[PDB]
Amino acid sequence: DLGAPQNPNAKAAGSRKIHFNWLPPSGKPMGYRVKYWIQGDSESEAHLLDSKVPSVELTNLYPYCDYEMKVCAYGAQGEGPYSSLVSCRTHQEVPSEPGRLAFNVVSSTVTQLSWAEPAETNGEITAYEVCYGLVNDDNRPIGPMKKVLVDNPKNRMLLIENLRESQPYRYTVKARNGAGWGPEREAIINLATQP
Amino acid sequence: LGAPQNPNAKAAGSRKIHFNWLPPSGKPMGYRVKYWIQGDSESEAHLLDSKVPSVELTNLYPYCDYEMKVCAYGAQGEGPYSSLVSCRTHQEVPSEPGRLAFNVVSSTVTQLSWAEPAETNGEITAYEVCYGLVNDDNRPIGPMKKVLVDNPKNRMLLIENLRESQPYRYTVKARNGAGWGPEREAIINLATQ
Ligand SMILES: C[As](C)(=O)[O-]
Ligand SMILES: C[As](C)(=O)[O-]
Repeated sequence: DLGAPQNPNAKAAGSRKIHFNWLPPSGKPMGYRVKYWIQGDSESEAHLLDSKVPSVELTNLYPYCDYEMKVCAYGAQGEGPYSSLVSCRTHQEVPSEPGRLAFNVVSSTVTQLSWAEPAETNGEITAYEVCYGLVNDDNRPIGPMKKVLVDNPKNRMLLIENLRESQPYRYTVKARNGAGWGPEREAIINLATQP
Repeated sequence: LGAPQNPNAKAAGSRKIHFNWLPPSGKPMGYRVKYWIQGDSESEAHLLDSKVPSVELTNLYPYCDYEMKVCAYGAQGEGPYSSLVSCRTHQEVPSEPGRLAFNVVSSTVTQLSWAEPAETNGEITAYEVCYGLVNDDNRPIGPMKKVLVDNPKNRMLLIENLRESQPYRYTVKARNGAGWGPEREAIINLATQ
């Protein structure tokens, strides 16, 4: 009957998706059935898609994730054999917010700021940026921000000194990966009113 | 420092929104954008910083309404926020329907049902049921019968004239504005269900 689709080819295309194409098999295929799954998963966790043309876009995938996939053809007699297996990884996406900020009071003018890695890295985190400045009683910034680039992603703690005694400050931490910077995690803190 | 004016959002690509505005009056050093899923507390808002009067909101939910606003910050701190703008993300194909449920009626008849996809990712307008004979290896061995369901609310179908004691593969998939999603499958033989 129908032969196996030939030259299966895949490539990341856009956000959370993969363009998977192949060469129609000898004979008269009426369509194609694609099976794909996260690399490492049992085919029991595979997803099934149909297509009338020799290509298909796999969507709603996880970012920076490895996928495996194969395709077979079907016609009047039934389904033919599956093509060989191809693998492909999805593009990165900016990380989510870092974990909630934690503060240790070293003195009336110094604090240690720490944070957990974002719940969703969506890639490989290469840095963090800490920003902070004075805010009024309504928590509104009233002066320029101070920014510190953290080059070592494992160093999720920063000592901040020379802070104005008994004044509230707004602190934020944002993370970067291959796709760029993500949203910021925020906290309003006054070292004088901390436990 | 004034408030950025003429803010406007536009769905741009998958799970994304292009939000832009006009630089305010004064000397803005950058901008803070606040956005959240419409209907949720601003307490659930996400915060982005940008040096240019434009930003790409990503990792959003498909077919979801979002509200947003932006402010500029400078030597004296933050200026007031812009007016609020709303925008809805594009649709994505639905996930697969719920696991297929069969209630055998006769040796040649069965009722088939399924739940709505966990992730509709849009407004489902139809489902397609497909079924046919399979061999020992669960490989389709013949023609595939197809029933189009135009009313998304009718997620139950009565199937008749099935060959006695023969295994069949059943699949159901959903369609919304973005197209057809993946299919939910099941191989069943009424003689041994
Ligand atoms: C370092 As300062 C601008 O709080 O004097
Ligand atoms: C309705 As038949 C093709 O199983 O005889």
